[PDB]
Amino acid sequence: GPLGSRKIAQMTEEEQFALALKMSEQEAREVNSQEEEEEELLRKAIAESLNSCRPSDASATRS
Repeated sequence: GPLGSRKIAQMTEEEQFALALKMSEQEAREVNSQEEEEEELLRKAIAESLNSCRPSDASATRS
């Protein structure tokens, strides 16, 4: 193969089962932590939104 690498030998029955378990673990680890953080930010965003009150100046003059 490439770089003269040796081809991969056939996998045993036990190895195949091991791969199945490994794939399952990878699927769980594929979970993005940002999802949990995003949810927390959303909850905080709501409170900030209520405290984001910023009425336009009556004079129309910028601070």
